[PDB]
Amino acid sequence: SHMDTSILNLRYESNHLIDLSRYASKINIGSKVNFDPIDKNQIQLFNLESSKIEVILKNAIVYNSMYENFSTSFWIRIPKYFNSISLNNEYTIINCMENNSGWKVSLNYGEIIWTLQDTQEIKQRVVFKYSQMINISDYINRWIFVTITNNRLNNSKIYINGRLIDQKPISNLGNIHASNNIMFKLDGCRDTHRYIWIKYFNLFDKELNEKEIKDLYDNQSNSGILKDFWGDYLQYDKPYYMLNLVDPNKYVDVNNVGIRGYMYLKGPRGSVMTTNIYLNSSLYRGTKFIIKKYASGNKDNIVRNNDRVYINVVVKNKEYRLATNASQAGVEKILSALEIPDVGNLSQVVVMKSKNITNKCKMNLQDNNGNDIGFIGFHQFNNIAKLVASNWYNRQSRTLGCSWEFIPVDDGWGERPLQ
Repeated sequence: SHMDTSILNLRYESNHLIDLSRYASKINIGSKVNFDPIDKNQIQLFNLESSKIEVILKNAIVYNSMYENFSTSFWIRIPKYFNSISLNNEYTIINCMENNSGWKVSLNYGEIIWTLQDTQEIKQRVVFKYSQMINISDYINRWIFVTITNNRLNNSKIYINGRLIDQKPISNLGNIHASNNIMFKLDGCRDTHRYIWIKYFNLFDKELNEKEIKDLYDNQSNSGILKDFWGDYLQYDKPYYMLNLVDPNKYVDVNNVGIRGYMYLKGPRGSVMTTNIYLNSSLYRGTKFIIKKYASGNKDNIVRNNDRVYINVVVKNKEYRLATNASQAGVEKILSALEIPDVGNLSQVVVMKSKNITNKCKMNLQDNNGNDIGFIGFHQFNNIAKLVASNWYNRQSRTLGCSWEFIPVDDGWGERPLQ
């Protein structure tokens, strides 16, 4: 059983951002809106008057009620707040308020906020708060799924990545008369360099339930394409820093290249900070990995689930090949960084797998017959957490050391590489 209650379903199709709902509400795109070159559903809004999108709702669907239930969902990527200018500065990003009644999404330092206000200025807020004083954040500068539901008899709820975060009572609000238009735009933000990314805005004419929200979250994640740490499509030929999810305070290094050497995790990462604003683990540490095309016949640059690839490791501005001799005794096969011309018959083919919580990747090493050597993780040998391929992993959650994320340099993180 399924029920459609769509009032606005904003999507890039053909060659245009349009409303796919039967209403086909009219859209105006300002001249300073950016779109991602590969996924044109990703919309970037700057702190500029012309970086905006306005939706004019059909009259039959404007919200003007005491009892009508409604929900919204959208994905958002919010760059790290860098300066004290952001500290006590709530700014609207999605506005459907007219004359101090309606609804809006706003942001503040470490916050996503939903506000409802009735025509007698009775107001309620539901708030998601996330810290910037944290080693590794699930939320800072990463694609987040937002869902907000409204039941006029009881509660408004905000969900993040399909999980309930905050619920507050709204049964005391009366007539909420929202705007005829929805304005996507940074409104009242003092940080001149602030922006957001947004995608897949929806409005629904019901209170969505927990199952509907989960299904919506799973579907829109696009599990067929692997993601980087930030939640963008993972790509071939792109240098990435590595994060192991069970040892997040460690980074990948190599001692020596060639079959006598090995790679290993070491830490701590050390810190990036601006006093009273953020304090996080440094992300741009260790040897970079580059994903290389092997078996995929697709001619775009995206790494798909189950793609069979090679992995290059960058040491001193030179590319080596991640590889192992699977014959070595023990289920754990230690990985080395080989000269590319000299890899010979060593195992190097990696099956890339997306795992669906944040943006998880697995890497299943295979020999040249296509037989499994195993998922790449790590193993303690003496004092040293060496990288290995091990079928022990394949034969077993966030317990295991075989989950990884790939971190490219991104403007919304602000860290400067050490070199």
